[PDB]
Amino acid sequence: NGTVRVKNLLHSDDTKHMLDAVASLKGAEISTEDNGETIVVKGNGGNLVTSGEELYLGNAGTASRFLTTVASLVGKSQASDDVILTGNARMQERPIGPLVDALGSNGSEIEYLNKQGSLPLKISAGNGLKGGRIELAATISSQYVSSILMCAPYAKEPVTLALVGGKPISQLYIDMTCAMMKSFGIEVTKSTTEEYTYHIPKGTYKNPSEYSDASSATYPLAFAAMTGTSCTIPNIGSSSLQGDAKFAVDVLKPMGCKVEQTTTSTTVTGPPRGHLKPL
Repeated sequence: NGTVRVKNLLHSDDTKHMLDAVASLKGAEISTEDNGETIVVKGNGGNLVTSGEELYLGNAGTASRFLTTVASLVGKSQASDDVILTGNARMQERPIGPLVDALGSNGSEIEYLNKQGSLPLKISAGNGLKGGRIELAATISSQYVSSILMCAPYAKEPVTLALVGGKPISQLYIDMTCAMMKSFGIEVTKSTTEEYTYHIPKGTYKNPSEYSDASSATYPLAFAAMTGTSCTIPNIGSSSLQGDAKFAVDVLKPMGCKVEQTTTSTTVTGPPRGHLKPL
């Protein structure tokens, strides 16, 4: 719910497909401000309906996985009783069966248009998701877990998402999804007895009025150590879900650099040259 001005978006071909797909559903209104730098997203609290136009996703793998679950939330319209998700030849060969399986088990009606098991699919609209317990094999892509997590607050009953049959190998991306959900007002909790079962409350995100890559952000901060200047990265701090956000306090701080780290800002300051401390 509400209008959010999104800043510092990565503009690639894959995120553009996500933009135009999102804007394609009736209910989400996307525009650009500040000469294209800011993306303005006015959500309407999950009240999406079919536009009758298929969602072409190119070969945007992650987008196809996230939007397949979004599509399972969509309501019917005079345009169509279905949402169609398509892509290019390589998309129509990528497997998505683990996600389709889980959604089907939760009441979704999904048909593979041509290649069964490995292709962007079609979803019956007006069903929503039943909620309750949803199992996924722990061995699958974390993107399948993230995809279900983000739409789970919109199920008809609170969701328990249980990862079974082992341990996931990319837990950090599941944690990132969970942390971003919290910033948008929904807190995922974990089972006390199962490390990879997630309890997602039923509710609606509240969009902040405003909302980088920390690994590549290390190079301007590391530049500031070798002449002694000040460089600041304005969207990563201690609260950042990424793993390389600790780089200012863990390695640059014991090197003899004095750090203005807030929860969003990250500013380093170097000593004069020839005085850096060996760790």
